[PDB]
Amino acid sequence: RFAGVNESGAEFGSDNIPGVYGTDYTWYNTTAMGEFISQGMNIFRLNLLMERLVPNTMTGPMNADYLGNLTKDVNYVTDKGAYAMITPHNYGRYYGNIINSTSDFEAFWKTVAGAFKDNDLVMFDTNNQYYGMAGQLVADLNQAAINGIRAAGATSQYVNVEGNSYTGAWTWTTAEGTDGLTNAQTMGNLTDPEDKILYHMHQYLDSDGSGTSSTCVNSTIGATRLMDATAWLKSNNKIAILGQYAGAVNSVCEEAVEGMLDYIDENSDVWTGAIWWAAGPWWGDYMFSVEPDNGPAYSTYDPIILE
Amino acid sequence: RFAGVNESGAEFGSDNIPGVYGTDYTWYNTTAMGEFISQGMNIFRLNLLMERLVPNTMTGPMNADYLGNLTKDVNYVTDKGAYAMITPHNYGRYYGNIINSTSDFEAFWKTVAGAFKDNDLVMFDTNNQYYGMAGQLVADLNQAAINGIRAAGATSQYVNVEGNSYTGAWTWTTAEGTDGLTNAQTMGNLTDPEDKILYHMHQYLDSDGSGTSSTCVNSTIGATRLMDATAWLKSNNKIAILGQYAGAVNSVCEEAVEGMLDYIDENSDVWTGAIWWAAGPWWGDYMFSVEPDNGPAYSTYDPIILE
Amino acid sequence: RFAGVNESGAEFGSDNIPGVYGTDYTWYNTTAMGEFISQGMNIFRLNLLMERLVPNTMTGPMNADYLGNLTKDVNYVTDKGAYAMITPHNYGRYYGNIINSTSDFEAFWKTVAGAFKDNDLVMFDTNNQYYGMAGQLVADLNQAAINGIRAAGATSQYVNVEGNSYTGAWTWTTAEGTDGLTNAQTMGNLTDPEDKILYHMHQYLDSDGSGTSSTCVNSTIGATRLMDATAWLKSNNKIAILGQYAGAVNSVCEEAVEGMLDYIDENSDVWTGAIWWAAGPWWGDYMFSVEPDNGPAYSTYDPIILE
Amino acid sequence: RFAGVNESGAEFGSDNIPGVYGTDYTWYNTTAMGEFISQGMNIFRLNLLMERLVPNTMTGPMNADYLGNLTKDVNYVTDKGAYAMITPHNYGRYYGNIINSTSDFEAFWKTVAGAFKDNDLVMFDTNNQYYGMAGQLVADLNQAAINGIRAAGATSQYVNVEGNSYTGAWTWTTAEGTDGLTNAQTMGNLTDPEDKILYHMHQYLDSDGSGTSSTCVNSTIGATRLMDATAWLKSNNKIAILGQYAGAVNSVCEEAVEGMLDYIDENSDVWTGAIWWAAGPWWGDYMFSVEPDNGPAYSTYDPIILE
Ligand SMILES: OC[C@H]1O[C@@H](O[C@H]2[C@H](O)[C@@H](O)[C@H](O[C@H]3[C@H](O)[C@@H](O)[C@H](O[C@H]4[C@H](O)[C@@H](O)[C@H](O)O[C@@H]4CO)O[C@@H]3CO)O[C@@H]2CO)[C@H](O)[C@@H](O)[C@@H]1O
Ligand SMILES: OC[C@H]1O[C@@H](O[C@H]2[C@H](O)[C@@H](O)[C@H](O[C@H]3[C@H](O)[C@@H](O)[C@H](O[C@H]4[C@H](O)[C@@H](O)[C@H](O)O[C@@H]4CO)O[C@@H]3CO)O[C@@H]2CO)[C@H](O)[C@@H](O)[C@@H]1O
Ligand SMILES: OC[C@H]1O[C@@H](O[C@H]2[C@H](O)[C@@H](O)[C@H](O[C@H]3[C@H](O)[C@@H](O)[C@H](O[C@H]4[C@H](O)[C@@H](O)[C@H](O)O[C@@H]4CO)O[C@@H]3CO)O[C@@H]2CO)[C@H](O)[C@@H](O)[C@@H]1O
Ligand SMILES: OC[C@H]1O[C@@H](O[C@H]2[C@H](O)[C@@H](O)[C@H](O[C@H]3[C@H](O)[C@@H](O)[C@H](O[C@H]4[C@H](O)[C@@H](O)[C@H](O)O[C@@H]4CO)O[C@@H]3CO)O[C@@H]2CO)[C@H](O)[C@@H](O)[C@@H]1O
Ligand SMILES: OC[C@H]1O[C@@H](O[C@H]2[C@H](O)[C@@H](O)[C@H](O[C@H]3[C@H](O)[C@@H](O)[C@H](O[C@H]4[C@H](O)[C@@H](O)[C@H](O)O[C@@H]4CO)O[C@@H]3CO)O[C@@H]2CO)[C@H](O)[C@@H](O)[C@@H]1O
Ligand SMILES: OC[C@H]1O[C@@H](O[C@H]2[C@H](O)[C@@H](O)[C@H](O[C@H]3[C@H](O)[C@@H](O)[C@H](O[C@H]4[C@H](O)[C@@H](O)[C@H](O)O[C@@H]4CO)O[C@@H]3CO)O[C@@H]2CO)[C@H](O)[C@@H](O)[C@@H]1O
Ligand SMILES: *[C@@H]1O[C@H](CO)[C@@H](O)[C@H](O)[C@H]1NC(C)=O
Ligand SMILES: *[C@@H]1O[C@H](CO)[C@@H](O)[C@H](O)[C@H]1NC(C)=O
Ligand SMILES: *[C@@H]1O[C@H](CO)[C@@H](O)[C@H](O)[C@H]1NC(C)=O
Ligand SMILES: *[C@@H]1O[C@H](CO)[C@@H](O)[C@H](O)[C@H]1NC(C)=O
Ligand SMILES: *[C@@H]1O[C@H](CO)[C@@H](O)[C@H](O)[C@H]1NC(C)=O
Ligand SMILES: *[C@@H]1O[C@H](CO)[C@@H](O)[C@H](O)[C@H]1NC(C)=O
Ligand SMILES: *[C@@H]1O[C@H](CO)[C@@H](O)[C@H](O)[C@H]1NC(C)=O
Ligand SMILES: *[C@@H]1O[C@H](CO)[C@@H](O)[C@H](O)[C@H]1NC(C)=O
Ligand SMILES: *[C@@H]1O[C@H](CO)[C@@H](O)[C@H](O)[C@H]1NC(C)=O
Ligand SMILES: *[C@@H]1O[C@H](CO)[C@@H](O)[C@H](O)[C@H]1NC(C)=O
Ligand SMILES: *[C@@H]1O[C@H](CO)[C@@H](O)[C@H](O)[C@H]1NC(C)=O
Ligand SMILES: *[C@@H]1O[C@H](CO)[C@@H](O)[C@H](O)[C@H]1NC(C)=O
Ligand SMILES: *[C@@H]1O[C@H](CO)[C@@H](O)[C@H](O)[C@H]1NC(C)=O
Ligand SMILES: *[C@@H]1O[C@H](CO)[C@@H](O)[C@H](O)[C@H]1NC(C)=O
Ligand SMILES: *[C@@H]1O[C@H](CO)[C@@H](O)[C@H](O)[C@H]1NC(C)=O
Ligand SMILES: *[C@@H]1O[C@H](CO)[C@@H](O)[C@H](O)[C@H]1NC(C)=O
Ligand SMILES: *[C@@H]1O[C@H](CO)[C@@H](O)[C@H](O)[C@H]1NC(C)=O
Repeated sequence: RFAGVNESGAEFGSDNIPGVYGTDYTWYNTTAMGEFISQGMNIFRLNLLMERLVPNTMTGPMNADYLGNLTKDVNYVTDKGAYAMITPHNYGRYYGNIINSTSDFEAFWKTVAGAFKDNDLVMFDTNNQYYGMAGQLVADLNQAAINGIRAAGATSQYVNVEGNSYTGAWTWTTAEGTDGLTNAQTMGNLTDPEDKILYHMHQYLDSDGSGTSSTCVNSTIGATRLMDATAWLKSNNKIAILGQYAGAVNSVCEEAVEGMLDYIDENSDVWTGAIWWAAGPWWGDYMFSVEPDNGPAYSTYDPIILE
Repeated sequence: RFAGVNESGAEFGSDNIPGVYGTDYTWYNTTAMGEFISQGMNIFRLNLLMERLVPNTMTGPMNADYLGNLTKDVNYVTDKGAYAMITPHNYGRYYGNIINSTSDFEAFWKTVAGAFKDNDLVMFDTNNQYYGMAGQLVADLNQAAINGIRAAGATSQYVNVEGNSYTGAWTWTTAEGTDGLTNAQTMGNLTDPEDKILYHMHQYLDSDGSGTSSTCVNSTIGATRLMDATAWLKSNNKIAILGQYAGAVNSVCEEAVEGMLDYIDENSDVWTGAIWWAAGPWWGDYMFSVEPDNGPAYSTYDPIILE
Repeated sequence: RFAGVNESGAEFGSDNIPGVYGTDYTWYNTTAMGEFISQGMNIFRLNLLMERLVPNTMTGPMNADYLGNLTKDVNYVTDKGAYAMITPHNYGRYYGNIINSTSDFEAFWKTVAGAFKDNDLVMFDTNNQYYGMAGQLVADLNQAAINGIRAAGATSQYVNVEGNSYTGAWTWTTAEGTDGLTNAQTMGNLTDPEDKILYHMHQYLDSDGSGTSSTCVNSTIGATRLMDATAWLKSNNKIAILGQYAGAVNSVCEEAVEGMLDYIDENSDVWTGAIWWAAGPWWGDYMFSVEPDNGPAYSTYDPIILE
Repeated sequence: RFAGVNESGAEFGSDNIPGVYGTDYTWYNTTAMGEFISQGMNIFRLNLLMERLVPNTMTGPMNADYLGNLTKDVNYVTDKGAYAMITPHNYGRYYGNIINSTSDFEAFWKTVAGAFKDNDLVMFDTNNQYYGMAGQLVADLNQAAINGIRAAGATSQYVNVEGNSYTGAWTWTTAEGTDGLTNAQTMGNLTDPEDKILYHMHQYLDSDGSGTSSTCVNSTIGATRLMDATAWLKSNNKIAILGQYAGAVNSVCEEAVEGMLDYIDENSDVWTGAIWWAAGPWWGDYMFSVEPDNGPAYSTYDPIILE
């Protein structure tokens, strides 16, 4: 049901907060996004920075200029019938410190979700790639995000919940948090009064699953890396989405990507779709970029994403 | 919609204030302007000096002789259906000092607009090429100019707003004022009770975009230099006009001018036209002069402007 | 709302079709209308002949020279913000024959309106002073004209609809067509998808209301002749304009004219204004000419029109 | 050389004849006129209505109360050495109807001039601003007034004679009466056995010379608008006074008024002075009121009148 791209740029220059628009970060190219929608993609994951959207304190007001831009780009996507996922690209951290106030995190999500409560083509993504924290805390932070989003009256939207350890699909049942707990051990019991939780997992294809290398391990590394997570999803009657994945321009990465997408299809009772990492107007010759006018990966993987 | 020429001559000799009409400065050749109007040009940017139009203090009265000459040239253009844009050619400075009193600047513009409030073919250009100031001040000055012009009851006219750093298109998003701010971040904020703001940018084709050299960088320098500004104008839902541009009599410059005007036409949702620099009766063999009886550039670029 | 003058002269020499410009007919003195607009008049009823605008057959093309002059005068007026009413001074006849083809009449008006569809200060005036026909036919012709005007895409302009029997206000409810039917019986049912129908009546002040004698019956003859139509307009929720009226230069006429305009003022809920008959450059010493440079009625009635 | 103001107020509320003193009209503030006199002004044009001084028929007796008040104000002015102009503010009409009986007009003026025959500081002003009449009849009425004034034995007073078309100076040789004759063609053969005829013209400075707009055409409009009349006065060996003129309180009007007053000085061989319109006690905020305590024009133009 979901096939699309990440939009990355509004979280750029994370070293400069708030940073300057047009120098440190940018918002997304709606012309490109419209082309993607015309070709048939129906989801765009819009990445942003917590500290730019709500400066200083998570319980604070929203910056008007940053929120309007977020809203402009969101409306463009949803006005044309595609889903817009709102993703604070913060790794579970605020101003560089692990978010450990669930009360504060809930307040932040009530604030944000309030701004989009009536848009049923919006999705909320609680935080991009929690890492290096207690497994229990990561679960509690997802739950606090759900609480805040629903408390704001946003009841039609799916909430993407992300695991610890960069929410990696291949390590769902193995990677351990600072408390010794895995994602499989802590993420299952999340509850939602609207029962629209989407488990949100990421999967890269190089040795360490980081996406640093342009070398994919082998032609089947993708599908085989989703198997453990797939079993867990079925076992616990959950559904999921692959929020980030990519491979470089070579024949082994291409096959591995095609195979992993084929697998999501054969297991589409638990997998709902996949979102490429990534699009955006400031990527230059980034090896994973599918931005249309200059993304080096566009010509190869645009057709594959369309299936 | 708009295609025409600058008229420059009444701002000449700006080291002599008030100077002597006929010796330091002159007004414009209406016979040549009528010829241009017959060929089909429909805008004339009439340059002048703030200090000659309102001497001593910019809250003061208008010099009758200078204002009378200005009105005569304006009425000649507008009686024949072409636009006449009134351009204080002052770089954001009055008697050589940066204009830092937005109150005073609003009063100047209420004074001037008052003299043309019922001519709906008049354009108001807040000031030619602000440079070397704060970006916020330049924006605030443009705003104070809009406020003054409307307060005078001049409600039908477009107000041309010019940015800092010589309002260059190619640097709209990168060049910084004395406060590190760029035109992009500061100039969007402007509002107009009559929603008739026209962003007014200039584009030269030599290496430093100063128009000093007869050599244009290459055959595609114009179009490629309008791209950044064009993105900004679409993203921010604004419209603009290229108020100054030129190239010299050689094949590379000529091809460069053609390419940038073709680009303007392709992107005519945001670009409304372009005004050549320049015409006028005292240019002699100035490389960029398209004055009909005299201008080395007339035979080459007059046809190109007409399209 | 509307206060102005007829312009008469392009329909002169009705006995010579096509006739010769400058011999049989003329167009209007823009300098004269410019003065009227300075004074505050905001409507000019521009009279012409259908046969000179659309020669030979009502379905045909327009005559370019006659159309060119009409658009010149129209544009001069509307460019200064006044309304220009376009009026075929044809009495319901075409080449002297009563117009029976509602199909051709609609085609004629679609052609004419097309040339002015985007000028939202034009008004269309279906035909001057129908007379000697069936009441129902006059209504049908007015409806056909409305249909054609709207079908040409002229949706912003008022359509002035004129009744039978010289569209006299004083006989609106009494004078019968050749079918025994009055204007009040037949003109109520006119429809317009833009809801911009302006009922267009005329009122002279001599015994037989023909406006051919300089004697006005008495000092209140004007307002009293309007009361029957005023009641019909209120009872039928229509609005109207007095497209022609005149008194001669004498005290009883002057008083009678003021009293009627005063009446129109007090009944402005249904009377939108009044248009004097007439201005124009070829009237000489016509009893009713308010042409400034030589109209005998100017000094008396110019101030009265302005209120 | 005469320099002073109009007194206007006893002619107010001209729609109520006789009207009620203190409700419809008033007489003048002698204390304010004494002030004007001590500053050096030496002429006061006292406006009234024929019908309130001589009711019912022009051959009738005077109204004691209205005459008594006129006599009070006249005597206050002349007892301090200043001239008092007696001016019926009637536009050549009696009870609203144009005066056709030169016999009655002469009788009216004989009656009025008798009440003042020995006061050699009074002037008589045959009627204010004839308009819309035959030029020959306006001349005949001025002669009849002269004839009646002298027949009364009032042989020392100047008789101010006013032309047709609002006795406008700028139209003296161009505006035609209903008989096709101008003031220049008809006003030149008036005779006086005492040879004290003063030609009495009016000049406002707005576009249509109506004196009803606060905008003056330009800084020289007053002087240029008097030159046709000056050449006529010089060539026909007549002398004149400008019995009404005014500008609003704005820089253009101020210069126009000043320049016209210098023109009169430079042409004092034919122009004897100028009377401002206007002073008086019920003007309130009238744009031309030079009434001391109340008049918005007093501060600016009081000094200008005094020279
Ligand atoms: O491009 C015109 C614009 O550029 C501005 O400078 C840009 C640099 O051109 C650009 O290289 C840089 O982009 C960085 C970005 O800052 C990082 O935040 C981002 O980090 C990526 C990371 O590299 C990926 O591996 C990971 O997967 O994702 C994160 C993002 O979530 O990497 C990119 C690309 O290397 O950003 C600069 C601005 O911050 C100029 O300043 C401006 O003037 C120009 O107009
Ligand atoms: O996914 C995109 C995300 O990646 C981040 O990079 C992460 C990888 O996501 C993550 O998988 C990787 O995990 C490493 C881990 O750090 C090592 O400690 C562990 O080492 C294993 C070893 O492989 C075993 O052989 C040995 O027996 O045990 C040790 C552990 O005891 O290996 C895993 C992967 O195999 O770490 C990466 C970062 O270091 C990026 O940083 C981020 O930017 C991307 O968005
Ligand atoms: O022409 C007869 C007239 O000449 C007067 O002297 C003239 C010079 O002849 C004329 O060259 C000179 O023109 C200068 C002008 O002073 C500068 O202000 C102007 O600056 C230009 C600049 O050169 C351009 O590169 C830039 O794009 O624009 C600015 C203007 O905005 O440059 C011109 C040409 O170099 O002006 C003199 C008067 O000021 C005589 O005095 C007189 O007697 C003669 O009748
Ligand atoms: O446009 C008509 C107007 O031009 C004026 O001439 C201006 C140019 O318009 C302006 O673009 C140019 O700007 C220079 C700037 O001063 C330099 O500091 C800068 O140098 C860059 C360098 O290129 C980079 O490599 C490095 O990073 O440092 C700096 C960036 O910080 O380069 C630009 C060149 O584009 O300056 C000209 C002179 O002021 C005319 O003066 C005026 O008369 C014309 O009307
Ligand atoms: O002779 C000079 C000039 O005249 C042109 O024709 C003029 C007529 O001179 C002028 O009287 C006439 O004014 C008409 C107007 O056209 C009608 O719209 C209006 O209709 C009358 C109708 O004529 C009467 O018979 C009838 O009873 O009623 C209506 C009004 O209720 O009446 C006015 C006058 O009252 O306009 C003509 C031009 O349109 C000649 O064409 C030209 O050649 C001559 O040089
Ligand atoms: O003040 C107390 C008094 O007021 C009476 O009401 C007065 C109004 O106060 C007064 O403003 C109004 O004045 C009119 C006057 O009626 C008109 O006749 C006169 O016409 C002017 C015209 O405005 C000029 O444009 C033209 O040039 O000249 C003529 C004059 O010749 O205009 C003035 C102002 O518009 O008159 C009212 C009375 O008639 C009260 O009724 C009374 O009770 C109060 O005590
Ligand atoms: C925006 O996307 C369109 C469509 O791919 C592309 O043509 C255009 O160049 C992009 N704009 C920028 C500024 O990158
Ligand atoms: C986007 O951000 C810029 C800079 O902060 C701001 O000026 C602009 O108004 C924003 N856009 C919207 C739609 O708010
Ligand atoms: C969370 O971080 C706080 C700092 O805000 C610190 O006291 C401690 O590490 C944690 N406290 C709680 C209550 O979780
Ligand atoms: C691909 O690599 C993974 C991880 O090393 C391994 O489990 C899998 O068997 C490999 N597949 C093939 C076909 O070599
Ligand atoms: C004015 O322009 C005309 C037409 O281009 C030209 O012939 C004439 O020489 C010019 N006059 C001057 C003084 O430059
Ligand atoms: C233009 O200025 C000159 C120099 O003072 C002056 O003589 C001339 O009158 C002015 N022209 C107009 C139309 O005012
Ligand atoms: C404007 O500039 C002058 C110096 O150039 C400075 O003294 C003054 O305080 C400034 N005004 C403001 C409001 O900053
Ligand atoms: C921005 O614009 C608003 C309204 O146009 C104005 O009140 C404000 O002072 C401006 N300032 C900045 C920094 O944008
Ligand atoms: C022209 O020069 C500019 C600046 O050096 C460059 O960006 C552009 O690519 C050049 N165009 C061509 C066709 O080489
Ligand atoms: C045109 O109108 C002007 C303004 O009233 C007038 O002065 C002029 O005489 C008219 N021209 C003709 C040819 O009637
Ligand atoms: C007006 O009509 C005359 C006669 O045909 C023609 O010469 C002239 O070009 C016309 N004017 C316009 C503006 O079409
Ligand atoms: C129009 O009216 C009737 C149709 O009912 C017909 O007899 C008459 O001849 C027609 N006349 C013209 C001029 O069309
Ligand atoms: C004016 O004349 C009309 C028609 O004869 C008449 O109905 C009306 O009563 C007259 N008015 C007066 C006041 O006699
Ligand atoms: C009469 O004039 C005097 C002197 O200007 C002034 O003080 C007083 O208010 C005036 N009275 C009236 C009723 O206008
Ligand atoms: C002025 O008129 C009033 C009202 O009729 C009257 O009472 C008063 O006596 C008159 N004044 C003089 C001096 O006659
Ligand atoms: C006299 O007044 C009558 C109105 O009763 C008018 O018709 C006439 O024109 C006037 N005088 C002359 C000489 O015509
Ligand atoms: C002032 O206006 C008059 C009338 O339009 C005109 O004749 C005269 O030339 C104008 N004066 C100036 C200096 O423009």
